[PDB]
Amino acid sequence: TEYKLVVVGAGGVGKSALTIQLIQNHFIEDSYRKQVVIDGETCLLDILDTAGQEEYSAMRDQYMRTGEGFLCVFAINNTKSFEDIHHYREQIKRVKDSEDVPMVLVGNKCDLPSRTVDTKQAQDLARSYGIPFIETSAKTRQGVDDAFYTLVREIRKHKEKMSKKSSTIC
Ligand SMILES: Nc1nc2c(ncn2[C@@H]2O[C@H](COP(=O)(O)OP(=O)(O)O)[C@@H](O)[C@H]2O)c(=O)[nH]1
Ligand SMILES: *C/C=C(/C)CC/C=C(\C)CCC=C(C)C
Repeated sequence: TEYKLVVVGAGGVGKSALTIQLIQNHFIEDSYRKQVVIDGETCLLDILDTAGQEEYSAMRDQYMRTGEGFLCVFAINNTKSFEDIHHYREQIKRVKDSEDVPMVLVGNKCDLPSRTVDTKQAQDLARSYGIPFIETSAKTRQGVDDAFYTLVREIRKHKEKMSKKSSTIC
């Protein structure tokens, strides 16, 4: 089953470090296909890190149109990046013309000792949007698989609910 995952969020939150951790297992390509088993389903993940494409209107429009699920990433040490989440969610909702888009809120760099965003205010925001919240470190790999696999589960849920031989001569 093919799932198209898009990683969005402010410059510097660890969107690239997260994608590279998931794919290559350590801490210039945009889009990558990785094959994985999740809850016993054989999955082909098409993952776009939006770091390069975000600044181009037509690219942004296109990855929001074709994207099936969105990791919305902020850094727990960057309040501005937490405030930016609502802008990303509002763009994705407008481009899809939908209220029901698979999304996971991700608070990255949880390995840092220097937090400026309370877990509670992130938990409250996720609840207000009706979406899962995951704390990750691309550095230590904490929560990384959980964050991507949760988003696959959200796309799976969305498809589960979303759901003639003819004659040419006659
Ligand atoms: N300590 C720590 N640093 C991180 C983490 N993720 C990314 N970084 C660093 O933060 C910076 C921005 O990462 P990058 O993946 O390029 O950000 P992007 O612009 O969102 O792709 C880089 O210097 C990374 O090494 C993390 O989980 N913990
Ligand atoms: C759907 C209509 C047709 C253009 C073809 C109908 C088939 C014909 C004339 C012959 C069929 C042959 C047998 C039933 C033996």
